[PDB]
Amino acid sequence: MSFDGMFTYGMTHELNEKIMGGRITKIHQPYKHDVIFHIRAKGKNQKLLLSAHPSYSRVHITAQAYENPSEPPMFCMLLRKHIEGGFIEKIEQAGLDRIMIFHIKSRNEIGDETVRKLYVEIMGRHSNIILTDAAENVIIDGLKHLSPSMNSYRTVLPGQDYKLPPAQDKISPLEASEDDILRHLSFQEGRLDKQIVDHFSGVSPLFAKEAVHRAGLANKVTLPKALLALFAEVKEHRFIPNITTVNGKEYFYLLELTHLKGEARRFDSLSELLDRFYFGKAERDRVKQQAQDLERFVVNERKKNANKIKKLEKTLEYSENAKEFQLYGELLTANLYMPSENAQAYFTKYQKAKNSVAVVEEQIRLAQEEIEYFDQLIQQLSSASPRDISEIREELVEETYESTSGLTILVGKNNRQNEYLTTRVAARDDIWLHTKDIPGSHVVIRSSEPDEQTIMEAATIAAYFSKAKDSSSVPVDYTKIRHVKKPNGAKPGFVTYDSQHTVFVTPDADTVIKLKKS
RNA sequence: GGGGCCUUAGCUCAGCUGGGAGAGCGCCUGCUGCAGGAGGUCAGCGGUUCGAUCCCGCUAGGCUCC
RNA sequence: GGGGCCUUAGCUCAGGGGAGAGCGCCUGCUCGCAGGAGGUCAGCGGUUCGAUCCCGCUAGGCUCCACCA
Repeated sequence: MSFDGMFTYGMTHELNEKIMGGRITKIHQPYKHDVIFHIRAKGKNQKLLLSAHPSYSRVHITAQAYENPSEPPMFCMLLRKHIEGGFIEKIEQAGLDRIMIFHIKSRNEIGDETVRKLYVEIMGRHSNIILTDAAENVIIDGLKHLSPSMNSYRTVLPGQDYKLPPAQDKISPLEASEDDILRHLSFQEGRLDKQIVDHFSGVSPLFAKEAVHRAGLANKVTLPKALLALFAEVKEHRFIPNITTVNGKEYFYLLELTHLKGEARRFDSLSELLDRFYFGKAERDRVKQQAQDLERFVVNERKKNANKIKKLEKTLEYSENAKEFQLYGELLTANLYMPSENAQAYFTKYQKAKNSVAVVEEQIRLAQEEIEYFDQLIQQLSSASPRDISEIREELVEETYESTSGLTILVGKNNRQNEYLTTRVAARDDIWLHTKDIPGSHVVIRSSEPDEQTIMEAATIAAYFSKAKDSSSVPVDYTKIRHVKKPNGAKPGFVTYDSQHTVFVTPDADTVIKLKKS
C-alpha cells in the first residue's frame, strides 16, 4: 500500500505546516466513510478530508468540491457537538503506524476547556475515525463500531477505553543506525525487501523495493547506505511527491521511485496525487457494490432471454422437420386398405412443430430486443453517477461546463437527463455529441457554429462519461439537435441520429475538471 | 370436520399474479476486505401452452382457522 | 364494545381574520449576524362574511371501563 508509515509521517508534517493552530469552522460528512473539516488556519480556508474508506482510506487537504447530504449523519452531528468551533493544537503520528492523532481544544456545554483526540486509522478495510476524551482516554464515538465479537484485543464503542492496535515490536527507521540494519538483515537468506518490511516500522514493500533498487547490488555495504539515505530523506522532509505510471497502473509516493520503469509526474503536495489516483476508482467500486444486485438481476435476465432464444429456435427447427408428419398420414391415408392413430400422432407432432415456428421466431426477436436493452443498462451502470443509478432504478420499476472559448456545454449523465437535454433544453441548431456505438452521456454545445477546440473539448467530456473512458482513442459522433430523434415507444435517453461527423479523442480527467462550471 | 396459506440452492426466502429460477447468510477459490465460484424434479405428480415457482389438474406435508 | 383525549412546517410548539416563531436545513457573514426551506392545519362535509381554531362524522394513537349471576 502506497499510504504507509513513511507517507503518514510526511502527511503529518504537511498538515502541521498547513492547519496547526487552525479553527474547525464546519464539519461535513458527504459520504458514509468520508468526513471533511473546514479549517481556518494561517489566513486561509482549508478543507481536510478524512477517509476511512476500505479501498481509498487517506488524509489530506483537498481542493475538490463535495456534495453534502440534506440530513447530516449521526457521526457528523456528534463531531459537530464535540469539536466544531475548536482549535487543532497538534497533529501527531502514533509511532510509525498509519494512525494520525489530532489534538483538538474545544469547550464543553458549560464553557470549560476540554481536549478531544481524533484518531484517524488508515488500515484498509479496518480504517476508522475515532473521537475520544483526552483526560479519561474514553471513546466518545467511532465512525465504525468494533464489537468484542469482531476483535477480542480492542473494542471500539462509546464509553469504552481507547486502545491502539497491537504493537509490531519493529525498529524505527528515523532512529535506525547502520549497525541496527546489519544485525537484523540476513543477506544470505534473500528477499531483502521482505526482511526490511519485517524489521522496520512504517516501511512498505514499495519503499523496501526502492531501497533494494538504490543499493544496486544489495549487500552488507550498499543496502545499509541506501536505506539510511532514504530514511534521512524522510526524516529531513526532503519529499518529492510523485506518481509513477507503469503499464497503466499508477503508484504514488512521497519520494521518487527509481525502481519503477514508468512516467513520473511530480507535484507540490500529496493531495492532488491522491485525488487523481483515487478519482473514479472509489466511486466505481461503490457504484459496483450498490449496482451488484441489479447487475446480477440484469445479467440473469439478459442470459435468460438468450436461452429462451435458443429453445424457441429448436421449436422452429422441429416445425420445419415436421413436414415428415404431413407425409406420414398422407401415405397412411392412401394405404388404409392394406396404425391410423399412429399416423395421426405423427401428423399431430408435425402440426405442433410447424405452428411453433412463427411463435418461436417472434419470441427470439423479443428476447433479442431485451438483451440489447439489458446490454445498454449494463453499460449505463458502468459510467453512472449516483443520481443516474436512481433514474435507472425508476426506469426498471416503471452538469454545466464552459469551453476555453466561453461556450456553454451541457451534459446529461443518465437516461432521464439525456432525454430532458435533447428534447426540452437543447435548441434546434445546437450541436449534440455522443460516443459512437458506445453507451455514454449526451453532450450539447449551446452554439450553432462552435469552434473546433470546443467540439474536441465537448467530445472529450462525452468520451469521459462513456464506457470507453479508459481508451486511448474514442469515436464521438456530433450533429445538430434537429437530426436527433427519439423513436416512438423508445425508453428515455435512446435516440436515432443522422448527418453526423465523427471525431477521435482521448478522455482526460484534468481537462473535464478544468472546464467544469462551479 | 369446515374453511385459509405455503412448500424453491448448504440454510432461509424472493420471483406479479407465463416472459425464461434469484437474493441474503453459510460454504469453495484467489487476491488484500474483494470479486468469482458451486447449488434447485421451484414438496411431489401430470395438463395447459412459445416459455410454467408462475396456469390449472393431482396428491403429500406443515401452519391459519373455529 | 362504550367512554375520555389527541392529531400544525424537518424538529419543537404558537395561533373565525386568511398558517407563525425557535432550532435544524439552505443564503453570505465570521457567536452573534442575513434572507430563504417547509403546511392536504389527520381526514370528511358544513356553520357561515372568512374555519387550524365552529359543529357533526370518519380515521388512527393513547387512556379508562367492559361488571352481577
